Amino acid sequence: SHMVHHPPSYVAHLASDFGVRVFQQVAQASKDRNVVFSPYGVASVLAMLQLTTGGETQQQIQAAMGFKIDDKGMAPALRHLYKELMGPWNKDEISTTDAIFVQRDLKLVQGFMPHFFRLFRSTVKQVDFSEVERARFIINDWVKTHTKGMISNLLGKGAVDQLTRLVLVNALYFNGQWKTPFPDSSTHRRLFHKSDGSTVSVPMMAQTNKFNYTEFTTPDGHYYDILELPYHGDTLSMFIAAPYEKEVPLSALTNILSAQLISHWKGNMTRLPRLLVLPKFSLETEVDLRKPLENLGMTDMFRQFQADFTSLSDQEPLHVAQALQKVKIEVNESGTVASSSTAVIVSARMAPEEIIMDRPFLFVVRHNPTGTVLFMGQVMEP
Ligand SMILES: CC(C)(C)OC(=O)N1CC(Nc2nc3ncccc3c(=O)[nH]2)C1
Repeated sequence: SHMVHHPPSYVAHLASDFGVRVFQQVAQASKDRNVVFSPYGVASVLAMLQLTTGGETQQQIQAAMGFKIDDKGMAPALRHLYKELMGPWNKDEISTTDAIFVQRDLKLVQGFMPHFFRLFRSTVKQVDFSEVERARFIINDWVKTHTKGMISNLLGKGAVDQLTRLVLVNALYFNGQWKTPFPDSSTHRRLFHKSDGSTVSVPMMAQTNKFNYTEFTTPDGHYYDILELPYHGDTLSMFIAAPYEKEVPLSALTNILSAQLISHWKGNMTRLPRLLVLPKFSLETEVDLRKPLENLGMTDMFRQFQADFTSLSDQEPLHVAQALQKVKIEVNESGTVASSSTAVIVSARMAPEEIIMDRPFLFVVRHNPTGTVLFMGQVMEP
């Protein structure tokens, strides 16, 4: 069973593994980067890109993701995966939506509409991008809606222009209540010692409970606590990995990180009494994916005369200028609220990346019945 898999029956893991690998690229770019990410959000947009691209452009994408979205049986597996995530038995709220915004006078290949509907239950949204500010507002309002108001201005000044012809977006929203809330009385400020010899007062939470816990050591010998913090629906939890030593950089963990690794942790954990100290944080970040996707073999889609979008339209040539992801998380005593908006844009440009860096720990938000990794991030260590 570990060596042989039926791909549609394994799509959750495959999509999660691909999305994790994209996070590694983002993490490997900057040391100790405080960033929040959605593996599931990037997998959903790139899966859409498998329907829109053709030729080598599509080949390259299917290769990196390590599965084909149009394989026999994928459709019913995707319907089942959506239901499992969305259903009310989860208690904690999850919401995922996908959209393709396309220049209105653009003739699309006949076979595209049924595919997009079979796999994404979605319908291409025609917009006239030559009306730049209106179009920016149309896509922005849609993102603001499907993230429940959390991401209001994904697309700022210059993110789209008259030459924009295609935008693909996924909006992902998560709202969970801890199974056991952290008690208000044990919230306190704690000091964090920066590298420049200075200090900052950070609000800290704490709770003692029986937590699924495991120890973990890497090939080079470095130790980490892995604790699982559950949401009240019993289907979702936050896995937390924290290093034992201040001399071990988090890259020793993130460089070997995988979806199977997290599955192995969850599989090999035991319930133990532990005190948990976790920060009360809000993190908002936006990462470029162009380079990270280029590093994983997907270069054709960004290149003016090599790019092949013929499964969507052979009417006119198209290539990707921007691939990005804007993400927001808020963790308090009663729970977590997180959202992400993943976008691939033709034309215009992406403002330079703003990067914050500070010795971090790792968190993973994971839907357990399916193995779907929804959010993961590197945040400031207590
Ligand atoms: C596994 C992978 C990340 C490739 O895709 C999925 O998990 N699927 C969920 C499907 N997306 C989807 N499914 C939907 N189902 C009903 C209503 C709306 C939607 C929608 O907007 N998107 C694709």
